[PDB]
Order: sequence, then C-alpha cells, then structure tokens
Amino acid sequence: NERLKEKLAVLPEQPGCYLMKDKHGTVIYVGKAKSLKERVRSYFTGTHDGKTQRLVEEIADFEYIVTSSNAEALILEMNLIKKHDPKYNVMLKDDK
Amino acid sequence: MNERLKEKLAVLPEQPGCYLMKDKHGTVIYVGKAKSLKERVRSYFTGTHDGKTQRLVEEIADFEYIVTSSNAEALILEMNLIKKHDPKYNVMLKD
Amino acid sequence: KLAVLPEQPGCYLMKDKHGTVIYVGKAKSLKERVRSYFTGTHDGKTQRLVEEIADFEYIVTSSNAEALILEMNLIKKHDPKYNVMLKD
Amino acid sequence: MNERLKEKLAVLPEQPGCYLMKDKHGTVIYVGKAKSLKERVRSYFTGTHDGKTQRLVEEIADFEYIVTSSNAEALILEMNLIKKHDPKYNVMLK
Ligand SMILES: [Cl-]
Ligand SMILES: [Cl-]
Ligand SMILES: [Cl-]
Repeated sequence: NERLKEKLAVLPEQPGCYLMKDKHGTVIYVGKAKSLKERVRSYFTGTHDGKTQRLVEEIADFEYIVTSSNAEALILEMNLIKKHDPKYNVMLKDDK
Repeated sequence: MNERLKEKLAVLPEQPGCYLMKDKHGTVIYVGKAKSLKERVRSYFTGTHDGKTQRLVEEIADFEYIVTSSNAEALILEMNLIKKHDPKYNVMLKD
Repeated sequence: KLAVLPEQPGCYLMKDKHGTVIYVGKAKSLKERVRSYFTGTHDGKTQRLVEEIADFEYIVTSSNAEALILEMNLIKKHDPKYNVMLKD
Repeated sequence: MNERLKEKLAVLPEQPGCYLMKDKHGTVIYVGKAKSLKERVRSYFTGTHDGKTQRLVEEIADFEYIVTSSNAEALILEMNLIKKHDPKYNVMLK
C-alpha cells in the first residue's frame, strides 16, 4: 500500500509503542521500541517465523505513540496491552 | 445540565489527560482519555450520541479532570484510573 | 519527618511499628495531607489507622497524574491493609 | 563468567534504573531497581549472600537495564517489568 509506505517513511528514530491494526481498525499487536522506525519497518521486510508471519499477514495499518525514554515506552506498552488485549500479544508470548 | 456542570465545562483546558464522569451521588461511573480535554468532555453534552452513550450521559451530574503533559501519559493514567475506580460504563460501553 | 515534608504532590506510605506498609495514599500536597492525620478530629476508621501508624515515607512526583499512577503501583506492590478496608 | 560478563559488569552506568537478571536461556528471572545500576548489579557477584539470594546468583548468566529519571518512575517501571516478565525470583524472594 501507498498510504502505508508513506507512514513507514516518516517513522521517527525515537522510543515508544506501536499498535498494529487489521483491515477493520482493531488493534492486533502492541509492541515497545527503542527506535520506532527500525522496529515497525522490520515487520515489512526480511523473514519471520510462522507465528509472526501470520501477524504480518493481518497488518493493514498501524499507529504509534512516542515516549520520552525507554522507561516510559515500557510502562506505556503494558498499559496499552491491558487496554486493547491484542490477539497476537497472547499468541506470540510463550516460547516456540 | 445544572449550573455547576456548565461552570466546569467552561474551564476545561486544551490539554491531554483523563476525565472522570460522576453520579449525582459523586461516584465515578466512567473514565476516559483525551488528547484535548476541552473538545472531548464537552462532546458528551452536545450533539447526537449512540443509545448506550446516551445512558451514560443521562447519568452524569459532575466530572473531574486530570491534565497530563503528553498523550502517552494520558493513556497510562487512564488504565490506572480504571483500575482504581472500576467504573460501570467502562464495562458496559465495551465493544 | 513531619517538619521536612514538602508542598509537592506525591505518595505517602504509612507504616506499622513492625515496619509494614499499612496504608498508601496520594497527596496533591504531601505536607498538608500527611500532617492532617495527626491534627484536628477524625472519623473512627481513620482514627484506628492513626493509632497504628508508627512511621512513614513519601515519594514526590512532578504531577497529580504521576501521583495517581504511582499510587496504584504502590498499592499493587504493598497491598496495604487499610486500603482494602477504608474503601471510599 | 569469563571476559564478557566482566566487561559487561565494567560498563554498567552510574545511573538509577531497573535491572533484569537473565538465565542461560535468556529468560528474565529477577527484576529489581537501584539508585546506582553499577553498584546494585555488581553486588550480586561480590561478597556474601543469604540462601535465597545465592540460588538466584547461581542462575544469572546475563543482565539488561533500563535507566530511569525519578524515584516515582523507577517504582512504576519495576512493577510494569514484573507484570511483563513474571520473574520466578520476584515470586520466591517476595
Ligand atoms: Cl502503570
Ligand atoms: Cl555507583
Ligand atoms: Cl522488557
């Protein structure tokens, strides 16, 4: 997608949290990043495991919230997981 | 729409934070977050709303707000305020 | 301790003689709030806490928002007895 | 450990924050906070410890840290890390 390429291009090299969304706008994964640019882009290039590739297949859009520090990105991450209870956070949590 | 509620709506800032909508008994019945507390809180008492949100609205006699320095902080505050007050309408307005 | 209390928001942890955190509260001003416990009249529920309070510490915060978030994290950490039973 | 852990202990910062102790597997097994990450992390690998803490020390293969900027933040971060990782020694050492 074109809108999506543009979103990816102007991603900041800043810490924060990203929210992956499906076609219908439902949050499906929440993550923390030391660099939002590096982490969000990493989902749209290279190779990933089977369970992560399924996440990747469902990604229609994303959003992010910049924080002042890695410490604040961690805190925000856990609060956003509580708020949205995203399907891929529970599925991808344990090992394998 | 009592006078006390009008005077409180007039002071809302153009700042992020959270709001705590309250009974005519003073109990917190909804917690939400806003990038602009002014726009968001005022939106409840003007225009149209869905049937469920209408019921919350008819239950509001008061509100409190807590300003944050950032949206990120508003979101952290929101989830802590929900845990603290376990509000009715956070359960019921759930998708 | 009471004399050095600052006029800043934050959280205070009221403690036992035995050293346990028996209540966690949030203050817009630590100075006023903490001192208020040992002055004026008091409701019964609050009076019991006071007789039990042997010591305390506080954590200052930069905002009321931060004090609220801190409060809930401290309550989770310590699960103080009087927070359970002074349910407002 | 060998050269790696010693160097990694050498470059701990004199900054407050939370530390994450990890086992050989990479799993977070303990979360704590410190006014000095350098002082607190190093203390696990030096001196004497009680029985409970020696079991933890025996299992540490690595560590990570997150620097904080206030007493309030460090506490909040700590509680959030514990929730995230549910570390076994936070359970056993409580
Ligand atoms: Cl939190
Ligand atoms: Cl040091
Ligand atoms: Cl982490």
